[PDB]
Amino acid sequence: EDAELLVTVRGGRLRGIRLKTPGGPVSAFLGIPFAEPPMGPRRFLPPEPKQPWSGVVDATTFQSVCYQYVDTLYPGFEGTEMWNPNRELSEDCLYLNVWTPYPRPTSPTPVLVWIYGGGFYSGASSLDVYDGRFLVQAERTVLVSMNYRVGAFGFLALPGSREAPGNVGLLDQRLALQWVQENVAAFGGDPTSVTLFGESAGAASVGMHLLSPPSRGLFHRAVLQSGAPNGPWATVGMGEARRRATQLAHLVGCPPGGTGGNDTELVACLRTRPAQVLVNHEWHVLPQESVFRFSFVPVVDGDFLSDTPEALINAGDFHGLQVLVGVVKDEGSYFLVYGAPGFSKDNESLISRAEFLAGVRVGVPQVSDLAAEAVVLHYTDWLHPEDPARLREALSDVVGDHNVVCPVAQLAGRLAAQGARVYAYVFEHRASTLSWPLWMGVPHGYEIEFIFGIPLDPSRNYTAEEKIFAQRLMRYWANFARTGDPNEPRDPKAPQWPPYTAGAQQYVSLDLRPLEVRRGLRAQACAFWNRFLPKLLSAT
Amino acid sequence: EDAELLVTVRGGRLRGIRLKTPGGPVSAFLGIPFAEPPMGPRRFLPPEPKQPWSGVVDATTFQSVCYQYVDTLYPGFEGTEMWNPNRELSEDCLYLNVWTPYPRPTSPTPVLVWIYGGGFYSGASSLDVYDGRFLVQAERTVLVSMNYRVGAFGFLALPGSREAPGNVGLLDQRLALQWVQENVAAFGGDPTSVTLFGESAGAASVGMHLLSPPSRGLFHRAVLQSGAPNGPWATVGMGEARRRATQLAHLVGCPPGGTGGNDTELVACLRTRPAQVLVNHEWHVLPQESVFRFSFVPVVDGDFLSDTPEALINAGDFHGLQVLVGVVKDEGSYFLVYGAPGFSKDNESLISRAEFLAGVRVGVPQVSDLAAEAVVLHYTDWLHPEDPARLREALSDVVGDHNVVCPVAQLAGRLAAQGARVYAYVFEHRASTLSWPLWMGVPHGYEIEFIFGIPLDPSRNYTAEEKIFAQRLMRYWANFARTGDPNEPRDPKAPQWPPYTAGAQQYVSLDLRPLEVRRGLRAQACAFWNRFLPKLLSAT
Repeated sequence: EDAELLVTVRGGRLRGIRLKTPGGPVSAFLGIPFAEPPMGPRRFLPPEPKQPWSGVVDATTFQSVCYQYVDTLYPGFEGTEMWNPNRELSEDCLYLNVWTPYPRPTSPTPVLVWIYGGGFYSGASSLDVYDGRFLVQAERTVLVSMNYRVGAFGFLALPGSREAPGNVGLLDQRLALQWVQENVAAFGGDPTSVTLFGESAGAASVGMHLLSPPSRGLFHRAVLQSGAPNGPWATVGMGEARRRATQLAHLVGCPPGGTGGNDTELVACLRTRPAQVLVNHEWHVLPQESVFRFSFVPVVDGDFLSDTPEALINAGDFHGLQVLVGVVKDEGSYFLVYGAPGFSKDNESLISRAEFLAGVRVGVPQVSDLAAEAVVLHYTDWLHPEDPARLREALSDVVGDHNVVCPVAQLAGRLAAQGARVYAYVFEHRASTLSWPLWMGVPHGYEIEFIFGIPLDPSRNYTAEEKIFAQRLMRYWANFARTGDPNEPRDPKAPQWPPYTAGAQQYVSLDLRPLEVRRGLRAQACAFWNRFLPKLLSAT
Repeated sequence: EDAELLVTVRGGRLRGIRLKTPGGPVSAFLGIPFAEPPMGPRRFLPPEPKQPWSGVVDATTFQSVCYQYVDTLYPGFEGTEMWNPNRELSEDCLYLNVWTPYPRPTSPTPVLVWIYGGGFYSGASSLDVYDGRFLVQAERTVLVSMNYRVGAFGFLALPGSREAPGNVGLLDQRLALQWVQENVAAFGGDPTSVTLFGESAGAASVGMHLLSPPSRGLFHRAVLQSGAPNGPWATVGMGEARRRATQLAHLVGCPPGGTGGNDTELVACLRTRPAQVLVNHEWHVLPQESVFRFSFVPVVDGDFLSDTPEALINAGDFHGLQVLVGVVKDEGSYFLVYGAPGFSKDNESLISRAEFLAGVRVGVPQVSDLAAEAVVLHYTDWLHPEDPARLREALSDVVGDHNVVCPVAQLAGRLAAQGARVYAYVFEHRASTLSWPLWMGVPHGYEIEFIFGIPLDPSRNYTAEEKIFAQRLMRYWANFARTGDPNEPRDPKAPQWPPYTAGAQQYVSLDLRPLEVRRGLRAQACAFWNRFLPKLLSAT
């Protein structure tokens, strides 16, 4: 009997499971409840801590996935199914997971805390590409990942009201961070050295935790992969969130024909509906045809976010903070097959000029016709204004710069110029096993498999060079978690990773080749989005 | 006495002069009167043809320069004084010059007609850099150049009135073209093969002759060097021309307070003032501080130009017309010394960003603050937004693209797409004897000395390679005058000069190296000026 799989936390006792890697075993505790199940009258409410339990809670498998929309555009396609839920759906989903090395560390070890992405409408900590066994084995750190409510269950907001305040999905993450402070020591983890890291909407979530005072004291470092809280998709206005919540209520029959519709009666009717019924009308709430836009996202209300993200990033002091940020080479290509005209994952997507001009209105929704003309001016090769391949890459740049690269570059510069030590990267390796078409390049989200060391899985067809590459990245991420610096402390031989400053703006390319230093995170294109376009929309 | 220096034209007999070149003599007839002297009651009026004369008019020296402002900002400086008048000033200045080879051609020979530039406020056919002896000797063509009224005497306009209709300086050029049609055969020239060519305001003039029906039948080909009729400086509206004419009248005491009033009393008062008094107030009528803006330019009256140059270029059939067009490498650097803050010809002009932002308002006058922001966005390197050297070259590009390169590229593409055969160039050689500072590169107007073969002058200190380079350019310009094609009619050894098309946008670089084909006349920058900025100004 291995006594390392039994651990006591503040709520009770747990039984973990041993997971095998080619380099040795790892102890895992999957499905630890950290909150009371937010069901019935608890729907749309902030989480409450899980009351203590008797006996031994089994923590050998992942728990249920939070209720969410399931992508069915390409049945059986690995590129989409890998993000779909792999456990049954349930509102009883507030469970976290802890990986710890074997043998358990005797000295306190820095903690990595993963927040999955998924546009705040989908995602789960149980996905195969978030398997923390290879990161924990190779770098002997403690990895924690949690589930948080997505969609309407996590971000439906009737602002100012008490029954649907909004941002409860972000509060689920905060409660999981408080849980790590109180219990990660029992697994050998250092609660004075926890490093948040997430991708897409998870990276946005990590950003909102920097900008929220009650969350800032629960972590010490931050990693933002292909996402930022200031993105045009990561937050929504007060009145718009109320319109979307009311529109979802109408689509499911709330309020009933004849009764009033104040905030109390609306949520009460919403709580009587089956969870799947709410999911089935989530996308019928967005105001127009678009890509990279999601129905229920964090709302700027004055509570969790005292002001807009952009305002708090500008007026914030970030001394004593180290941040690692980055993007993939082709941030926008993944989203074009989800609404842009002429695009298909099963052909070359050689769009026409008319389709490019229409796609700009889909990729940049809710802007004046003059604002669209400015986007077309900046993203057109006027020597080849009709070349389909160049137009395909241009619209991908339009969506990627507008939604990811430029919001991230703005955040990285403001952080470095106001106290924080920032490191920036651009992930440029396309996995040899990638199932998306070749023209998509390195799409949004396909650096995660290499961060988590998935190529080490012997049941996969990764190349030997990708195995070495995955170990390089895991050392980078673990070094930043330990020391706040991705560079090797005992090594001037390896190529060095310079910090990112507001002036020099240095970043490194992450690929099979050694580290290469570059300057400018798409500086020319991001000046249009971050500096000029707001001045244009003000004069409308 | 040489029988070749005696020539009879329709108005009377002339006596020419023999000019020496290192390769042989040339017959020149300098100072032929082609119009009645526009003095007294004829000031501001269209020219009348020169009445026939008895006896032999002496045509052995250049005649008087038309009244114009004299640049004095750098006394003794060769760079500025080479454009200043080199004959005495007089309103009696409507004279032309004819160069012809020795011996006089027995078969009709193609004719080149030069129109000097100078912002429609200065210039003269007698300048040393317009000496046609080397071009006529090397290529055995006939060269004609005329004087036309500049400043208020050529372009003061009270539109609609009979006393000052405007554009009389352009009519001066047209009358000289009618003279060439009627008399160039007496010098051995072919009136069916007349090729206009001019620089700056001369190139703009050549463009306005393409767009004026009464002038189109007087020539067959056109060359536009660093200028176009659609430039922001080449024309003014009727209301603005009336305001400038009235302010000039006020500055010289017209009308005498208090008499008024209408156009007849105003022009009559203007005719009584000495010509120098009018010249001394020419610059004090410009609406704001600026560079590359001139007080009295061609007006869009409705007579000479039935519509704006831009409208006529778009709605024009140019089939059966060959056009040579081009610019110099640094079109804007010359003008920054004349008003842009922080600039001086006697230092490095390493301006600050504050000076760059202010200089944008001088280089792009009369635009909204939002328009200036768009200019700053396009012309700032956001990796080095404050580097003085990059800012200096950026503002030069702002002035050059806005005033020359983009107006020329707009005209060239619409000409080729509407029937005209077009050839484009970019002059990239800086003369070894250039007196302007190094940071100016190849400034506005410093390809002229190579077109006219000035390096062949033994009294100058040009290099041996510049002499060969000058002969190459003279063959290019003459081949286009003879055949409409700058390429050698048979020689395949020399690299080919492809026509400029609206799609391929091919041009060649003219320098000491052989011809190099390139694509796009600053395509990205000119899409901002020609496509986006007009749409920005409609929505103020």
